[PDB]
This record gives sequence, C-alpha cells and structure tokens, in this order.
Amino acid sequence: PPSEAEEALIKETRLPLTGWQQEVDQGLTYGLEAAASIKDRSIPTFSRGELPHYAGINTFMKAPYLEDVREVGKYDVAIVGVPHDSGTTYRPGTRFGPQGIRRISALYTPYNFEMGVDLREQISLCDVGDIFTIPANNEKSFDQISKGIAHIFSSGAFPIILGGDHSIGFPTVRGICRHLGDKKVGIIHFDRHVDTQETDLDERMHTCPWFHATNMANAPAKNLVQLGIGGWQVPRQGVKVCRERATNILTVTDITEMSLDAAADFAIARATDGTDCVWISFDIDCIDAGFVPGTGWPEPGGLLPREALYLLKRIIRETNVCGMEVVEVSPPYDISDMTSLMATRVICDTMAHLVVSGQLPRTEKPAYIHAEANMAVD
Amino acid sequence: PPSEAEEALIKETRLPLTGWQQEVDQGLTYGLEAAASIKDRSIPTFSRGELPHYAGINTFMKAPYLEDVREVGKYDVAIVGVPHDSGTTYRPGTRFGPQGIRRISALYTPYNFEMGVDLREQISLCDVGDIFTIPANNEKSFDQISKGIAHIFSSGAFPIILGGDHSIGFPTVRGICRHLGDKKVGIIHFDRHVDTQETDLDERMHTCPWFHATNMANAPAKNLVQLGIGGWQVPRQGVKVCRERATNILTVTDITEMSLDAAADFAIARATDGTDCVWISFDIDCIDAGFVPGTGWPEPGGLLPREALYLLKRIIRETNVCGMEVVEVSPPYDISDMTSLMATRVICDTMAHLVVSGQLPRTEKPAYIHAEANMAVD
Amino acid sequence: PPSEAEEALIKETRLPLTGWQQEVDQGLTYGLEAAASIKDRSIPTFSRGELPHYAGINTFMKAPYLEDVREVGKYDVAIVGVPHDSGTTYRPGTRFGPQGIRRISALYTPYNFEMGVDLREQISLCDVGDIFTIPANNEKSFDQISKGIAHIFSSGAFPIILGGDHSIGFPTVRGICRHLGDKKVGIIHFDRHVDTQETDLDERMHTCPWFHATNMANAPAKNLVQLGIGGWQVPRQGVKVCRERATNILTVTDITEMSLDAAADFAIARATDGTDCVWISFDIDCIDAGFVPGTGWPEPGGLLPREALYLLKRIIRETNVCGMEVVEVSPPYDISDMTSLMATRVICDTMAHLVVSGQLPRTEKPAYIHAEANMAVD
Amino acid sequence: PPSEAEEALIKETRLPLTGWQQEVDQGLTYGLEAAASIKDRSIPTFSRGELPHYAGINTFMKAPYLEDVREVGKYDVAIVGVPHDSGTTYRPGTRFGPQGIRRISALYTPYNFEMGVDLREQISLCDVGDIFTIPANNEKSFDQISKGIAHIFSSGAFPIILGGDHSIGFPTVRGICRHLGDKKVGIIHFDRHVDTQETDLDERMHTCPWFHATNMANAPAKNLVQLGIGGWQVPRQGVKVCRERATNILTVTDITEMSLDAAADFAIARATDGTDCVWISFDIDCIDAGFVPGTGWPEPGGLLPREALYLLKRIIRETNVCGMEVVEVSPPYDISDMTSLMATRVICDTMAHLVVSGQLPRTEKPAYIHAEANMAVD
Amino acid sequence: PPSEAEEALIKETRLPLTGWQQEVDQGLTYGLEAAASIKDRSIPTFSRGELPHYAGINTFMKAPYLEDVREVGKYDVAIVGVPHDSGTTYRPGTRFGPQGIRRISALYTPYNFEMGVDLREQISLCDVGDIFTIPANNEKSFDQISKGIAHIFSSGAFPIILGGDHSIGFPTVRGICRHLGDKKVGIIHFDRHVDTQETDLDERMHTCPWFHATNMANAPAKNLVQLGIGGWQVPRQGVKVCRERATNILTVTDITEMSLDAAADFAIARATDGTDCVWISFDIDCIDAGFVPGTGWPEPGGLLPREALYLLKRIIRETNVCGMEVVEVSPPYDISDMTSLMATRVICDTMAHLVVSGQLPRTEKPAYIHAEANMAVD
Ligand SMILES: [Ca+2]
Ligand SMILES: [Ca+2]
Ligand SMILES: [Ca+2]
Ligand SMILES: [Ca+2]
Ligand SMILES: [Ca+2]
Ligand SMILES: [Ca+2]
Ligand SMILES: [Ca+2]
Ligand SMILES: [Ca+2]
Ligand SMILES: [Ca+2]
Ligand SMILES: [Ca+2]
Repeated sequence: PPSEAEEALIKETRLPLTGWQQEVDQGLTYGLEAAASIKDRSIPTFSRGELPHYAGINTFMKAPYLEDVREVGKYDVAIVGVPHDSGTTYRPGTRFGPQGIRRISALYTPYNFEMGVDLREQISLCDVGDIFTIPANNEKSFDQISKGIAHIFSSGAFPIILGGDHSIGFPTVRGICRHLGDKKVGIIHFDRHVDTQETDLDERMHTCPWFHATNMANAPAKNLVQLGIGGWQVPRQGVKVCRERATNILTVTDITEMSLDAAADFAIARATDGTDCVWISFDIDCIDAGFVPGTGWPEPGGLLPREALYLLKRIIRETNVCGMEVVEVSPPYDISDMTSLMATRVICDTMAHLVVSGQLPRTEKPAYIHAEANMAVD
Repeated sequence: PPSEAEEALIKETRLPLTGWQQEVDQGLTYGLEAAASIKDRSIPTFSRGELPHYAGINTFMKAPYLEDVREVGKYDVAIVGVPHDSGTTYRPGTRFGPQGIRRISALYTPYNFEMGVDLREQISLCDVGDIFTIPANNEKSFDQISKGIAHIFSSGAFPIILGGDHSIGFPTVRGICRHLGDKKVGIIHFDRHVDTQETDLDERMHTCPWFHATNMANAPAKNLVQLGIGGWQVPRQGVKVCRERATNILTVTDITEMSLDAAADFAIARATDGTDCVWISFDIDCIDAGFVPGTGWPEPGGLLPREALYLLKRIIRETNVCGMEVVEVSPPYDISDMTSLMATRVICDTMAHLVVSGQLPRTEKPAYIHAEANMAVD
Repeated sequence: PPSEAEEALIKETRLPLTGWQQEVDQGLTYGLEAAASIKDRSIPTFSRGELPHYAGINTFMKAPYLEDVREVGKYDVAIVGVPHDSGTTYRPGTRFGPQGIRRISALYTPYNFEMGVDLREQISLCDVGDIFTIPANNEKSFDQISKGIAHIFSSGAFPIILGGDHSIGFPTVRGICRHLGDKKVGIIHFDRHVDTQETDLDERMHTCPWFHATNMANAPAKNLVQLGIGGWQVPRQGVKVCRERATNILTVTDITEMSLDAAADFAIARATDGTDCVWISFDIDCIDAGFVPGTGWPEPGGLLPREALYLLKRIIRETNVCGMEVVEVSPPYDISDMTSLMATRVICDTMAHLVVSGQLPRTEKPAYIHAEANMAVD
Repeated sequence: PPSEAEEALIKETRLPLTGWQQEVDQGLTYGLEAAASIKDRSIPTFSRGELPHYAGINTFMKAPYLEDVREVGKYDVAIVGVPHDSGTTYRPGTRFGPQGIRRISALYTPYNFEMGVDLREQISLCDVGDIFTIPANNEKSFDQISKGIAHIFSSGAFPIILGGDHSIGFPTVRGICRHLGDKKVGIIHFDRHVDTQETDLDERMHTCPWFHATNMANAPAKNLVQLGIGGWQVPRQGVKVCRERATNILTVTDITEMSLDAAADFAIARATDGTDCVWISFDIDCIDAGFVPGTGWPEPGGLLPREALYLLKRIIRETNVCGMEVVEVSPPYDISDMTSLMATRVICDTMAHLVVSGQLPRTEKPAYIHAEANMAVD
Repeated sequence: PPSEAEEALIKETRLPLTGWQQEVDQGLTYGLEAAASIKDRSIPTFSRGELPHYAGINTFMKAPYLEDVREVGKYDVAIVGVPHDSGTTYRPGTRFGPQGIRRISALYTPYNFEMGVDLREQISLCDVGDIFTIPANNEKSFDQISKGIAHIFSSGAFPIILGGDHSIGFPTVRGICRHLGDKKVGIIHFDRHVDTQETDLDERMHTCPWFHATNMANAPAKNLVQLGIGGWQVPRQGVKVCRERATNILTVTDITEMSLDAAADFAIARATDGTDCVWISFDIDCIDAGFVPGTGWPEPGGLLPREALYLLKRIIRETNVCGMEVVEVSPPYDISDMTSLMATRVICDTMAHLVVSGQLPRTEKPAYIHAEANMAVD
C-alpha cells in the first residue's frame, strides 16, 4: 500500500490555485505592488492576505471579517467568537479564548498535508467577530449567544464557535434548536467533566449546560455522548443526572482499552440513533493538562493530542454535523498560546474532515434547518 | 484658578456625540439588535464597534481597517504597522510590536479626560495594517517601508508608525523626504541611544538610522534633537558622528536639572531652526527600564512616564509635526502588555495634542507635501 | 531635629513583646518543641505563627482565621475577601485578588519601622475568609457582599475588603449604609477612573459603583473625592455624572502641581464637610501601570508609590475612617505578586495610620453604627 | 534476559574515572583547595568544572571553551552555536537557541545511565562559541555559517550545530559539501515541515534550505529523508518540490502505524542508498507542541519524546554520521528552558550513540573529508 | 555652562581605541577572518569579543574568564559570583543571581556616555567565575566565600561580588578583614532592611550579616551606614541591635526630604570617620519593588533608580572603596532580566566612578592590604 505521505503528495496535485491567485491579485491592488528591489512580484507593499504570517490584522486564519452579519449565509463556514467567562467556577480568562485562537491561527496555512485539503480553495470562510457578551449577567449573555448562533445557523452557514466557557453549550445548542423544528440533535461532548448538573453557585454555569440543553425536546439526553469523563472534578450532582437520563459515557481508560476505533464506533452509533444531526462540543480540558495549561479545569491523565484528533477524524467524517464549539481556552493561564494552538488544530481539522466527507461546501440548505425561530424551545 | 479636573469637566460638555451615535447605529444594523432581555437598546447582538473592550477584531483603537490603501488620503490619521526586527542587535521580537500595540489599545476609549479630546468625534482615523516586511533582507524591508510611508504621507493622511526596531527611522524618514521637495524636516528623537553610526554587524541596523537619514539633504543633522541620551549602550561610533555633525543632545540628567520646560524649549528651538516640519521618533527604551521590560535595549535611569508625556505636550503642540513613529516595543519580553501600553499612550496623547493645537484635522494639504516622489533623495 | 530613622529607633523601644511571646508559647504547645539540634527554643517542630515566612497556611498576615463569623465583633480589624470579577469590562482575574494579597502578605512582619507600630502588639486582627460571590450574577453577588460587610461593620470590627473589581464599591458602601441610620459617609476614592456611570454592558459594573452608592441618602455625591482621575479610559458617561452631581476631583497633574499636602487638605476638607465618617476605596490602578501590571485597567502616568502612600498618611490620620477596600488586583496578569504587594502595603499602612491616630483599637462602638439594618437604604 | 537497568549497572563498572580525576585535579590547582571546614577535599574554593551544576560559566555541558578555533581539529566533537533568526517566518527568538541550550545543559552530567557512556571519559569535547551571524542580511549570515562549519568539518572534529532557525540547513550542509569532493551526503531531516521551497518572503528562509542544498551535486534529493511531515503549516510550494525531486517522507501516522523500527529501517535504507555519510538535521518542532513551546512553528500531534529518541538510537548507530544540527529552539517563547532541554537531550543522546556504535572517537579522518574547499559547490 | 551632553562628546574624544583594536585583532586571529561577502573586515567568522551582543559565552561584560585564580592579582578588577541562597528567609533563587547578571550584562558596551569612561580602554577586568557554595550548609558556604574573597582582596585586584543573598555580607567582609591588619572598614549598606540581628531560623541568615561582621574589631558598627531602611520587613530584633550599637540610618523619606546631596554627605562622613576604607554592600531590594521584581524581599516605596545611582556617584567618588557586593537578585522571580539589569548598572557605574575618581587602576597596593591572613578576625 502507499503511505500517507505518498498519498498526500498525489492529493496536493489535485488542488487548484485560483483562491491563492485571487488573494495575491487583490493584495496587489489594495496593498500596491512591492518596492522595486523585491523580486517576487506577488508580494505587495502592504501586507494584504496570508503573508507575512507574523503581520496583519488577526481574524481567524486571516479570513475576511464579515462586518455585515446579515450576509453570513453567503459563506460556507462562519467563525464566531463567544467571549464569555461568567460561567467559570474556578479560573476566569476564557473570555479571551477567541482572541488567543485568532492570534495563533496566523501560524497556519489554509492547507492540510495529510488530508489534501486547502480551505482557501475548497470553501468560503468568514469571521463574523464576537457575540456582545454580558459579563455581569450570565443569562443575558446566554440570550445574546442564542440569538447570534440562531442567526448564523438559520442562514445555512456552518457555525464554528470559539469559546468561552462550557456554559455556552446551552445557549449555542438552544440557538440551533430554535431552527430545528421537530428534528433531533445528538451532542458529542469531549470533556473530562459531565457538565450535566442543574445549578452551580446558584446559576447555570459551565457544569450545567447539558442539564438545560437536554431539557429541550430537540436534544435527547439518550443521544448525548460524553468522551473522556474522569478525574477528581466530575461533580457528583452531574453524575446523578447522567445516570438518571441515561447518557452515554466513556472514560479515558475505556477509550484506550477498547481502541480508538471502537470508541468512535460507540460515539457515532449512540449520537446518531434517532437523531438527524450532531453537535460537536469540544472542551479543551479533555486533553491531558500537560498540553493545555491555559484552561480553567486542567486534569492529568486526559487524552493525548493524536488520540483526540483521531477520534475527530472518525466522528466528523461519519456523522452529519450541524455545528461545533471549542470551549475553555483561557489565554491568561497559557504559555506561548499552546492551548489556543491545540484548539485551532481541532477547528481546522474539523473543517478538513467536513470537506473530505463531502459535507462542505453544501449544495443546498440541510433538511433540518427551519427558517422560523421557535422561541419556546426552552 | 480652576484645576485641570474642573476644566476637564467643562471641556467634556463641548464634545459632540454624533460619532458615537454613528457607531451605535452601524453596530445595530450590521450586528443586529440585541436579544430581548437586554435593556440598553444601543447594544447589538454581535459586537461591532468599541464595546465590549475585551471583544472583537483588534485594529488600533478598533479603528476601521482600510483594506484599500489607495483611499488612505480620505482619513486624517493612518496607523501603519512596520513589523520589522532585522535591525535588532540584541533581542528580536519587535516585529510583533504592532500586534501588541493593537491588542492593548482595545483598553482605551477615544476620549482623553484632561485634554477634552474625543478622537471618535474630532478626527477620522484608519488602520491600514502592516507593511510587508522582509525579515531576511533589511534593505529590501527598508524599500517596502519607504514606499508605504511615502504613499501615506503624500496622500495627506498623518502617518503614525508602529514599530518595529529603530532601523526603520531611516526608511520612514526617507519615505517622507521623497515628498518634501527641497523642504527640510527636523527630527526629534527620544532615546537613550544616539542611533547615528554608519554600520553595525555589517548592515544599517537600529544603531544607524540617523547617519543615513541626515545624509539626505532634506534632514539636517544640525536639526536632529536627541532627548535622553545616556547609559552604557551608547556606541562610541555614534557619539563620534553626533560630535562631527553637531547634533543637539540632552541627557536625562540635563533634562531633569534644567527643568522639563527648558528641555522642551531647547528641543523646539533646535528642531525648528531652518526646518519646515518635524518628525517625531520615539524609542520606547527612553523610558526607564522598570516601565518598559518588553524592549531590546532596556536601560535603568531613563525618563519617568509623566516626564516623557509632558515633554510631548510641549513639543507636539508647538511644532508642525509631519508624522511620528514609536519603535522598539518587543512583546515577547513584555509582561501583560505593559510596554505596548506605554507606546499606545504616547501615540494617543500625540493625536490629542495635534487636535488641541489645531494641526488635525487638516483643512488643506500642508505646503511641504509634494506629489511627485523624488526617488533620488538618498 | 531628629531624623525619621532616629525617631523610629526610639519608638521601637516603646513597643511591648507580649503578643510575640503569646504566639511563641502557643506555637510550642500546638507545634511541639523543636528537635534537639535546634538552639533557639522559641522554634517549634511544626510552623505555627509568623515563622518561617515561606511556610504555613496563608491567611492575611497569618492572622487567625475566624471560622465562626458571628464572633467577628471581638476583633479590632476583620480582613474580608471579596473574590468578585463579574464587574470587569476588560480583563477578569481579580476574583483571585484576595488570594494573591494573602499569599504575598506572608513576606511582612507585623511591625512598621518608620511609624513604630506593631500590629501583633497593638490590635487584634482576624481573617474571616471570603464572601461567597456569585460569578454568573453580579446582582446576587452584590447582595452577598452587602450582607457580609453589614455584618462585620455592625459588629464594631473595622472592615478591610480585599477585592475584587471596583463594582463592589456599591455593595460594600451599601452594607455600611444599612447601619448608618441617618449619618453620612464621605467616600475618598483613589483611581484614574471616575466609576460614576449608570450602567456598562447593561449592568452595574466596575465603572458604575458611585452612581448607585451616591443615590443613597447616606452617601452624598458632594462629599465624593476622586484622586488621580485621568488618561484615556475615563468614560464620558461617568464624567457627565461627576459634573452634574458636583463630585470633587483632582487629576494626577493637579496633585503633583498643588503639592501632596494641598491635595490631601482638599480631600480631607471635601470628604468630611457634612459627613460623620469616611470610606476609603483604593483602586490599585491609580498607581502608574509600571508598578501594578496585575490589574484590569492599567494606565501610564499615575501616582508613584511614595505619592499614594503619603496621601494615605495625611488622609487616614486626619479623618474618621469607617472602613476600606482595595480593589482590582488581578494576579493572573501580575509578575511575582508585585501588584498584590502594593495592595498589601496600602492595607498595612492604613492599619498603622489608624493606630498612630488613635482610631484603633476602639474603646467603644462609634456613634454612627446602628444595630438594626435599614434594608431600604437603596 | 537481563533488564536494561541490570545491563546499565554492569556497563558503569567498565567506565574509567581518569577524566573525572583530571578535572578534579585541575579544579584544585586553578580554584584552590577548599576552606578548612569542607570535608570532601575534591572540592575547590572556586567552582572549576562540573560542580556545582547551578554555578559557573555556561559553555555546553561545561566543556572547555576553545578560544583559538584553529586548534579545533584536536577535539573529537566541537559544539558550535549559530545564533541566526533571519530565516524565521513567524516568531523570531531562535537567535538565542544556543544560549538556552548552553544554560540548561549545566543540569546534565557527562554520563548516560542506560547506554553506559561517559563523555568526560570517552571523548574530547569543546565549545567553540558562536558564528558571528548577520541579522540584517540572511545571505551574509549564510556565508559566515558555511565558512565556520567548513573549518570545523575539515579539521576532523565532529560538528554539532546549535541553531538557529532551519534556514541554516543550507549553509551548514554547504560548508560540509565544500569538503566532500565528489562524495555524497544523505540528509535525515526530523520535522513537521518539508523545508523544500525556493523562496519565502523573497528570500531563502527556514522553509527553503533543502531546495538549495539538494541543488548541490553532493546532496541528492533522492536521499533526503523527511520524518514527521504533517499538519497545517507544510507549504504547498514545498510539497511540489518534494514530489518533483522524489524525496522520502513519512508522516507521524505513517511512523506510528508502521512501527518505529520499520520507520527507522526506511530512513536508514533511503538515506544511505548511494551516499557516503549522513547529515542529521533535527527541527525541535517535530516534537509535539506540548513539549516544545519555545519554538517558532509549534504543531500538535507530533512525535512524543521517547519516539523521537528511539528513532535516533536506530538511525545514529546504523549510519555514518558526518554532523548534526538541532534547530528552532526559541527561548523567549519557552517555559523554564523546557524546549532547550529537549534539544540538549537530542544532542547528548546523539553523542552517546556515536560512542556506542564506535564512530567516536575517530582513529583517522574519514575518507570523505577533503582538505581543499570547493567554493563552487553551490 | 556646558551641558552634560556637551561634556560627554568632548570626553569621548579623549578615550583611546587600543583596547578595542586589541580585541578586534585577537578576534580575527582566533575566530578567523570573515567570509568574503562581509564588508567590515574587523568582523571574524566566529564571534570572539563583544560582538554580536546576543552571541557568545557570557562572562560578566564578556570579560576574560580567568581560569587560574592564582593570577588574579594581574587584574585591576575581578568579578566573582557567590551563588548562595542558603540565607534566604522567604524566596530562594538568588543562587542564580550571578548567572542573570552575567547574561544581561552582554547588552552593555564597556563605555559610559555621561562619564566618558571606557572600561575596555582604562582598566583590566576579569571574571573569575563563582565560589563553590554549599547549599546544605550556610556556614561551610561562608567559609568558602571568605577564603575566595580574601584571596582576591589580598592580590590587589578590586573585588566585585555578584550575590547571592545578603547573608554573604558577613563572609565577604570577613575575607577582607583577614587582610586588613588593624585597619578599619566602614560599611555603606543600601537596603530597606537593617540586616543586624543575631540569628534567624536558628542560623546566620540574610537578616544577620552585620551583627556578625561588626563583632569583628576591623568593622566598627559606629561606621555602619544604612541607607533606605523602612517598610514592614525590618525585624524588630535588628532594630534593637542598630540602636544599641549606634549604627547610622536614613530612611527613604529622610533621604528625599534632606536632599540626595545631604544624604550622601551623611553617609560619607559617618562611614569614613575613623576608618581607612569603605565596603559597599548594595541590596537590590533598596530600589522600589516596581523596578526589581526578581528579589526575595521586595518592598514598595523604595529608592527610584536615578536616586540610588546619584547616591553612588557621590559616595564612590568621595571614599576609598575596598570592594563591593550587589546582592539579592533572584532571576526565577524576574521579568526579562529587569532586576539583573539594575544590578549590572550599579556594578558598571561603580567601576566608572572608581575610574573618574582615580581609584582604578591602582598604581600600588593600598596601604591597608596585609599579605598574611588573620584567621582569628572572627
Ligand atoms: Ca466542559
Ligand atoms: Ca471540562
Ligand atoms: Ca533608538
Ligand atoms: Ca534606544
Ligand atoms: Ca475603580
Ligand atoms: Ca480604575
Ligand atoms: Ca524545519
Ligand atoms: Ca519545522
Ligand atoms: Ca539586605
Ligand atoms: Ca533587603
């Protein structure tokens, strides 16, 4: 058989360069041709585009900033920041998650070697900026989040949420469910922590999103899949809810003992049994603490990066994904954006798996998207 | 007499709110009205504008990003980043100066209390992004810098350069001089270091800009004013040039002994005697090292922040300023953007002094701006 | 005249050692005598007390932890943490302010050289731990804060609040006013920022405490003194309130130009004219940013440490102080607890000035303390 | 069979102590005997040698500094720093790579437990300091690097290069090839990134070394082995060159799927097929980002430390190695020299594998070293 | 009158370049001529000497490392590290003080602008490395320190000690006194802390050096001058000793109120009245904590850098100085070597004041140096 590297070289030949040339051409018009001493005449005077990586205004992957969010339906993918840390029960700082992710994403090119995907050539991506979150009122912030996510989801753009603490899992899923009609969504949750209790410190904090999301008819708790649960921070109150609502859990040791392929098989089967789409909710703290210091609830003995990324390869390519959030990156506790980088990799890999599996670009709005918002979903 | 505080309260009443309302209105159109639970209906769903400060895409002071640089002449002020550290002789990292300055500038409002200036109401400001610098070839990077700065300067927009190491003082001033005709520019240089030697490590590095700038006829060395020189890093080769070319120097002890007012009088008189405009070149390392850890050549015993800022009040308001650069901020060596914040304060104070003194907005292009570039200035 | 140092040596002779011996004796009983090889038989086996400074459980200044808060009236001073950052409009992290202050306070002894004060000998101090704050609901957190501060204040113990963001200035002052009857309190506010607007991001955040506090009859806005206001972060909305309510403001330049003694005279006269006590609200960001990197709204050109500490000497010793809060220390943004240390110094100096001026220990409850809570003060 | 630990105890008995005693004796002569209260009379007054580890002047592993580089041929191994970051396309800082590596190397002893190697007893090692690099002119810096590396290589000393960004792979290999005559060198490249494009930002940067090295007749692209390629930073321009020149690539997943032994077999076979020696070029970023934060292009999902070190065991012991470089350590982005430590381990393990396999010390100059420099190799 | 800057330009003309040329010439011999593309033929291939500043082996100011300490009497100044933190009562880490000072000293040139001093031209300086300190036994470490300092002092070289915690003040002064015969030394001590108690934590720690030093007949307590004492960390036990032994103390407020000139007059008069030489003992924590975060006992409200440096100008130039130590730099708590830089500035300024005042180079051994060690001084 050919190696992955040998296939990668062949796949690269199949990718076009029209998106690259478009950016070069616009850069030369809007940034001027370079000074006379520059030999490569694709270089402008003012950086306009990907290069140099260390320069420029940092939107996610230097995607266009879409100021007018009413136009978001014109894009295959919309990156949206949710700078919300009012749900944090230990360290705050994840209100800057979106900023750290955007900053470090400038290191990347739009191309993935192993998969032969070039997002600049194969999808349209925009960055719509951030939800106007409300630090002093978690519930008001939830209402802002749901309205913005509902707007993006109903437009047909695929939403990728930069968190923000995990409490946002309730208002993001609520925003989706406002436009699901009677369709059902399975939640695939990567986390050490079950996040299923009712209240924490008198409010609906990051330990509580799935209690409230699975109270909605569109999100069955029996289709909630929780990958990586364990350690010393899993609240007993949440465990009780998982047991009584019959959620689907694998610990880290379950995953490594059964094999990653069997663990992914479990997640796919359980999340899709009686649902129409799947929501991916990736808590960066599911990765062993040694790789993600910039997070509020680090825990040793988590998933290693290649394990988490392989699980994503299986799950994203084999389910109908309606959106994703990557939560709990907390830049004030990070070192050289290590944790933001891990989150960026999850986001970019996910987009590439959606391309490989033919889910993006979409040729039509998915059947599960309903234009009228059901404001009584919760 | 009335206190500064009493005058500030009166001055604030004289400022309009049309620029504020314009941003609110655009934010509501482009970011949607807020969710129903939000009481303040100036708040949108998506952050679009100043608020929240911790959110959004970080251009300088959240000014509009001007993608099409050919339109820069429509703005009173253009912020331009010069992410260039090929001139550094000790620590690199100031290629990220523009990024750190943009990031921390989100903390500011457009309004200065003591001066009664609101930049959102009184000027138009844009951020044109960054010059496409050339890390492996200082001279090519210089050529890019001069072309971009010449473009901005000739448009009539007032250029504010975010450095970048001090080597850029040559290509920025060269860019200006390309459009000065036979007019002369006095350079007011805040620094512990004279920056006047011919080469360093075989090239034109940050210790060399003024040797090469004052070789140009438009920039007389006799009008170069160097405020703060001293310590253990001033190269003897540069001192020799200062002596032979008769530059105007005050040490930190000279400044504090003679009084800040007398020091400013000296700078104004010497920089304007036989010149038509003044270029401000502010090396962040002129501030005592305890306030600016994120820099390549820190030195104890520098200016204290209030001293540097008072000197700027006198100098900016009493000279005809053609542009400014703030150089040597090196975020990798900083703590919580302390050094970027000091540079942001210098930049914003300067804009406010230009407003107070009636230099901005301009009612016409200044007499010293010539449309045709003299590419043989150097 | 004798120098301050000469007076300090004489003052030290006047201090007893009974409090020291009491701690040594308890340490030997509860921590055992030392191993046989230890020569100094005041040393125990287990650290119990001040020594070693790097060891032990970190309450503030290693004061006794008062588990049963119903007993707080037995102490001259009660340290209370308010780990609240739901009012932050830029960086969070000041929910850990109390932790950083407690940690670094282990460096101190109970004795101040220049003042000849030994708090271990001259007052009883306890640490009551922290208010149970509510990160997801600023208003609920306010209600907790007011109840706890009211409890401490009404007991007769002098309350020192470790913040926490400045939004807590409303619930702390509200807690005091619940027990002031019809007596009036003047607020002496050290800050670059006026903190007087009505709402921010739809809530009562750290820019808003004094709008809401001076709406209470017991806290006249005409007695609010604001020392250090200036820079680029002072919201215009707050300036409008200061003007319309006639608060008393001095900028940093006002203070340094008029002399610290004249500035203190102004603060004392204005805060005490028609009031019965004074509340001290010290925002750590009033100190120049170079000294306080661990804060959410740093600003260059602030007060230097010796200036702020001298103002405190004048103000604390010459007013009848009912309590104090030190706010906005944000350890995640600090370097080696520099900012926590500055706050610790403010707190300890204040206690020493209260001792020097004869305000502590109290011989009786002050006339302004009313036992029944007026829950309708706001 | 005996365990590795059991073999290690036996191997240690076979190592002499003459090199240790020589250092002790010189230390006592040059550093004086210890004060009278010191019992171990191998201790001097002044640290001179390995001990204490936290003390002294930090050459690599506290090896002798060879001031006169003309004498380098007297040593089995010469450590040379290349403080060069003009080839960096994102973060600079690797100009301090050599400093960080030297600093943290003081933690090590000269002895490896598992291999039973003591470099103080079995080889002569010197530190020749650093190449005088040229930050403002990448090409001039390349010329300095090639001259210095050619000098060391032609002397018969085994060169170990402390980088410095990967752009130096061209001038280091060029320096070797100047003295290879018509002999051929296979390059074994550990990296996530192919580093094979022609120019980047108009120059020959760290993404370009192997394009230019394999243009030389002595370095066949068909013998270039690239271990670990993948992620989102592999430039398409480089992939095209790899395909057209038929380089040998394994991804991380290829390596882990095929087994480390099979991956090493592949590297050995392909790099030695038609070559006379092998150059090892180890980019620290081939290790998963969680272990190497101090680097310019970190990437998740890389090699784990034990995987990289096992590959080195197989490859170094089973090829004729002519030199090695370890590149891209960037101390400004590191935490407690973690990344410098990983690079130190690679360097020291490599020396030990050369000893175990009988490649060092050399009994004669290798047949492939030619005394006359071919300055036209490129 | 001429400004300091005008005098500096004239003074620079009076300095030779023979020391510079000597280093250039040796660098070209030992580091080879540069590659052909380098235009400045003073540049070698291998860095050998001052340049580049970011390169090379870091001895203090890149001075020659004197391996054979028996030759130290051939040098005007000997830098000696004392990597000792067994006397620390709060934070350790100052065992790395010498390393941080050496590292950051590479930023400096040998020339001071304001004073017109070039140490490369006017003195011979060596770095003798570090004392072999004994972390587990403070008293054994003291014995090593005294033997090494006695050796350097008796040779006629001027000793500059890089600490290390202040406990070393006893063994360093003891080393000097072993060679003072019956001559007397006045100690000028810059510190917030008196450092005069008998024991701390059962041993002679950094709070105790002057108790034990002034027990020696050669060091009269009545000539001990303590500049900057104050704050909350001054132990009462030490204050008692200061009072009973009649030491000479000025607080920070004493110094600023009386004027720096009067404070220096006091220090000079009191330290020299009945003594033959003066020992300078500079605790970095005498500087306000905002400038020196890397220290074990930081304190707000200290000296500002320019104040401390001016005091040194007066004191060093007007006393007969026999040696100096700069203590308590703790790199693990520093930010970007800020604190090491302040200590480097103190050291270099001191050398320059010794040159300006004609104390170095010495034309003969000072009358107070006795060749035979009096081992019974203590
Ligand atoms: Ca979670
Ligand atoms: Ca979690
Ligand atoms: Ca400069
Ligand atoms: Ca400078
Ligand atoms: Ca405040
Ligand atoms: Ca404030
Ligand atoms: Ca590489
Ligand atoms: Ca790489
Ligand atoms: Ca001391
Ligand atoms: Ca001290």
